[PDB]
Amino acid sequence: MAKERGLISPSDFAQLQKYMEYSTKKVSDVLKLFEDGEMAKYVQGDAIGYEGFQQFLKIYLEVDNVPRHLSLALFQSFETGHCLNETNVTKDVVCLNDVSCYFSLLEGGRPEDKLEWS
Repeated sequence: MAKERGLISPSDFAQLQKYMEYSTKKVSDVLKLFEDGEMAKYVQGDAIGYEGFQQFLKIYLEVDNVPRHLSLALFQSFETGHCLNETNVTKDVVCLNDVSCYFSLLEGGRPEDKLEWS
């Protein structure tokens, strides 16, 4: 596992790290929450918006308030929804499976199928 190529500094990883360090929950646990759970009230099919994502960090880190700073670097990590012929970047959703993968690395690393940005 010799990847890496410049990602969220040790500042964001530290926060989330130190955060999950004390926590023992699972991303797959919160995932279902947003799937069938109540958190699914702010999910658009298989993609969730930015705001709705906030709740994730809430339950995820079981925090009572997550920093927008990290939330910003959080979304930047993984996104989706663009076009080289459209000036409407409204209601931006993101794949959970994608975030679930990235996050899976934090806790450890659960492979299954890597993506490709050809």
